[PDB]
Amino acid sequence: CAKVKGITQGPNESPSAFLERLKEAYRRYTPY
Repeated sequence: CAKVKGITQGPNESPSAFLERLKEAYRRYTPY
């Protein structure tokens, strides 16, 4: 299905916007 991929990766950013709040915290206490 072409027109219904909204948003695919993350599923409406549902893991990604929580995992980005975790990655700015983990980069405050680990320098890459």
